[PDB]
Amino acid sequence: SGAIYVGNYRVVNRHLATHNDWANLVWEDSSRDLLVSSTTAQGCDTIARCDCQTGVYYCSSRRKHYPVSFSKPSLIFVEASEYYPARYQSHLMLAVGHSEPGDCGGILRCQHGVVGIVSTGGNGLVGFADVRDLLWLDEE
Ligand SMILES: CSc1ccccc1CC(=O)N1CCC[C@H](CF)C1
Ligand SMILES: [Zn+2]
Repeated sequence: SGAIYVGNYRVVNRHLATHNDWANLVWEDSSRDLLVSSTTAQGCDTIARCDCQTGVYYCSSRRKHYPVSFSKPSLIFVEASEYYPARYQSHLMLAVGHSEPGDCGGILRCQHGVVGIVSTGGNGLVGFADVRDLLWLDEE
């Protein structure tokens, strides 16, 4: 679990969104595994606006932050889970990093701010849903 709190927005994995998220919905995209809801309180996270490919992510199943090298956002085949069917998830970045279902939500960050959230993984893989192109998160 986990979210990004930027301005009056809460960014979460779409597959982990709550009823309150859906009842206060700003934007969602199943192909990206992302959902954004509105908040009453202002958040403290800042979004990175860059092309970094190195950063640090939080892994809840290890209680640790790990430095990683990650690929550029791409259209990457993701195996069927109880959450989605075979398909191609867009805007996804991969790194070598131990993950588990319950790690989705953990933040990936670089020197500029928050880059994305954990979304997928596998036998020493972890994939992150990028948020750096969502420029509107910085306003309103
Ligand atoms: C960190 S997720 C993970 C890690 C190790 C192994 C398996 C997973 C689960 C996983 O990959 N998915 C279930 C959640 C939704 C994802 C979007 F298509 C796909
Ligand atoms: Zn950066």
